[PDB]
Order: sequence, then structure tokens, then C-alpha cells
Amino acid sequence: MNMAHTTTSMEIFGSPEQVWQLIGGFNSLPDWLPYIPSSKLTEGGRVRHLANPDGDTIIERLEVFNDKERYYTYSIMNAPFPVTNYLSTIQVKEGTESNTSLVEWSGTFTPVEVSDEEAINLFHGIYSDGLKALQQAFLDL
Amino acid sequence: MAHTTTSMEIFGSPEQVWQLIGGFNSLPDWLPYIPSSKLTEGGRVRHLANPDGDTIIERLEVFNDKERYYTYSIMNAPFPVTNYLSTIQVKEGTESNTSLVEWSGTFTPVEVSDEEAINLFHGIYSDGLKALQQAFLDLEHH
Repeated sequence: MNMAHTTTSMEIFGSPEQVWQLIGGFNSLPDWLPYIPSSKLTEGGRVRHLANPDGDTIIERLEVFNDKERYYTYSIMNAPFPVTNYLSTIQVKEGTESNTSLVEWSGTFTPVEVSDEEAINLFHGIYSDGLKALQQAFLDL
Repeated sequence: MAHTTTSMEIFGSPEQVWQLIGGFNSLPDWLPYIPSSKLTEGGRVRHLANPDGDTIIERLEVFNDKERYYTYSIMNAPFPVTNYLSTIQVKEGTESNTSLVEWSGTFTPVEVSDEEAINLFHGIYSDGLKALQQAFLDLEHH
């Protein structure tokens, strides 16, 4: 119990549903994250193996999933990150217009071998870069 | 709309039973009726084959690992229903190492009576829950 927090929200030029169709897949990070080469599912779709572009790997577990409320929460089973009790959620909220959406990527975790600020900086950077790339891909009809 | 539910106690902790049936793509590991399954859409959609080679496409609506349940709908299948919704949940049993699995369904029967729609799905649910009960009964050791 330490639990650091970080979040980042960003407007995407696409209807919430359309945006969720592209990012709501647990194994679909490679379709929108320019930092993920490939993703593999295990346990009938409950576990994803991300092939990190550095030899290391990230294994995560789907914790919660709701199609219509457009969101999914997941936890880390095995990754090189310097934290524990990692829990992250990515949700597609209402945009400012009906053809717009606001994506939120949050995460709670316990820093280990790094300060709260350093871990907060790490994932905030990962989240923000992820959403900026997504913003880029959608305003590319 | 029509509704139907089946329950079955299995000799396995709620967590064990769920490790085996909680995967959206794991039906062929325990449901005789679905010999083959495939996932698309990053895992949200599954393509099933029934014994007669018919294709069944369903979509994951809700999934909760901790509470051991998932809800899904039918996008397209040869079944005579519409507005199909089904949820499978693994509840606590009478012993810390047994559990109660529940498979429920709600649907609008099309071109068939409610009775006929209920029998079909109840039959499928029963088929799978019974195989599941037999699977664990095969303890085999300690």
C-alpha cells in the first residue's frame, strides 16, 4: 500500500464508439500504439504478452471489460516496470461533440526502487505518448 | 422475451473452475457443443463452430475476473433468436473447494416458439455444465 496515481485525457476526432472499436481490444495495442511490435493472447483471451521493443516482455491480465461503457481495466503479471500492484484503465468517454471523444488512460501502482514522482513520470509519459499517437491516427481519415 | 438458466455444482474451488471456463476463447476446453473457437477484434469477438459446422459469432459485452463472470451477445448465428444475451458466473459452492456455476440466457425467439428456444439453449448450457462437472470429477489423485 503506497499507490501512486497518474492519468491523462485527450480529445480524439472520432465518435466514442468508433474510437472504442479501434482501441477496445485487449490484444489490439499494436493497431494504435507505435511502441508495440506484436501482442499475443493466452488463457482464452485473458492474458496478453506484449513484445517490448527491447527484448524484455510485458505480461498483463484483463481485470474488467465493458463494451458499451467502453473501458477495460488490467493488471501486470510480469513486466520490467519498477512498480507493483499496477492497475490501469483505459476508457473512451464523451467528446465535446457527438463526432468527438475524450479518452482517459489512468493507472494506480506502488513504486519500488524508484520515487513516486519517477514512476508517475514514467507511466504518464507512456500514457500521454500513447494517446497523442491515437489522436494522430484518427485525424487521418 | 424468453429466459433460461441452469446451475451445476462442480468439485473445484471457484477459482479453479473459472481458470478453465472464464476465457472468451476457451469453450472448446469444456463445452462439447463447441469443438472450435477463434478470437478476432483484439479478443472481443469469437467465431465458434458447432457440431454441424455452422458458424457462431458472439461478442463480449462484460467481463469481470474477480467476480468470475462474463456476459456476451450473439452477432450472428443460425439460432432462431434475436436480442440474445448470456452470462456465465462461478459462484461459491457448499465447500471451499466446490462451486456453483450458472449459465443464464435471455432472447427473443424468431420463427420458433419460446418453448423451443428455451429447450435449445438449455440443452447447450446443460451439455457444457454437465461435461464441466464430469471433467473435475476426474480428480485422479490427491
